[PDB]
Amino acid sequence: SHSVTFFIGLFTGCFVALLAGYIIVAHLTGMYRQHSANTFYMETAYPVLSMFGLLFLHLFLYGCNIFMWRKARINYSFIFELGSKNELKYRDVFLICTASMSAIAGVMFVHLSLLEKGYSFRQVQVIPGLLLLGFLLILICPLNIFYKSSRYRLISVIRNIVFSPLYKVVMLDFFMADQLCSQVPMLRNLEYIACYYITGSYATQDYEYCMRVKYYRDLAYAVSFLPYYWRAMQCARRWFDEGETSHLVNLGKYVSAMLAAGTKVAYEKERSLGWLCLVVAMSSVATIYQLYWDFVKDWGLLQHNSNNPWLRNQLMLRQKSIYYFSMVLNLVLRLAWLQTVLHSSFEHVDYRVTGLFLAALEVIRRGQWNFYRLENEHLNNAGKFRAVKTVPLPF
Repeated sequence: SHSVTFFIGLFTGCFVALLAGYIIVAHLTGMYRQHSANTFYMETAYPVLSMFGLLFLHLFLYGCNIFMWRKARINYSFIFELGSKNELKYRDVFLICTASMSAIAGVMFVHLSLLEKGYSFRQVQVIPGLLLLGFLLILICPLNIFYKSSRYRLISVIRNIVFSPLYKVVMLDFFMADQLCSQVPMLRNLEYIACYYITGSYATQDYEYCMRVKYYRDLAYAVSFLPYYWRAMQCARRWFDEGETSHLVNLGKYVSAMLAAGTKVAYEKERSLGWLCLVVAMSSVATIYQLYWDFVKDWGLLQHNSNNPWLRNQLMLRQKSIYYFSMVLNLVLRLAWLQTVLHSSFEHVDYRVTGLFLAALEVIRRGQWNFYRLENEHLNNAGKFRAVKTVPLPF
């Protein structure tokens, strides 16, 4: 109502002022760009702010999509089979992303402040891991507190995602399985906060315990490409349930961007020109094989014989130049995707503040992908996830 607009802007300005306070106190206290002797800043506290700054950028873009789907008269509640009974509105989503990230920036500004003065060096290196465990417990908080039946709708989907070929596929565990494919640099910022606090690297402050042995270096990379494995096994399930041959062509899309990741690991052990050809060809095969599926099969555009040139026959936006801007913005932004599915940020140094800017551009590319995907479920039925083409009017 009238008070929700206040608290959205209250936690927005609290988030921004806490970051400008955090950046300035980082700029002048040695820990700006690894100037100080305490080198643990850009490896033990920076993955905690990189994992939460990409998880609440994706949740913010889902709140922007609800605003877009309701103005363009997309019946996204009927398409997602959400129905009724306290719909998550876009003002409710913006309230989550700003109140949570102000709490993360509050504790992370405490942590950057409360170590120069001293204060229990063995115990203060638990407050980054305490912030992640606090939000892990909030997501499984069962009472009635933080949007019950919307947090347990989420874990009911991720249960169907991780156990991928065991469960049937609908358009909610297909939709959320593609949101995980843009969070591949985020899941590498979670296999270090599951190795610094479970293997005793925070007791004597052992710094490079995980990256020193290379049995946790390719295993931090082969387990990084799990969302491309979970989504490829879902296409292997719709080919079992249904009998369309397009699911096998869809299956090859996610395996093509696993072979491109696989050739580079073979290139990093036999560095020469012979593996340099296969790392620029398989990474260019996989790029054109996902740009083909985004424009033709997902968005439903590039129809050869149509009234609108290079688009489909029936359009939903009246300004028909937004489609041409989105077909070029998605083409450019599938190049920051090839620098997250190939090279991580923990293997080479000094490309860490630009390795998060390329990681935050694949989250925005899944922001404009959600709008034209459901638009191709209303003016078409592309996924045949529901069999009647007629969609009723939204409430």
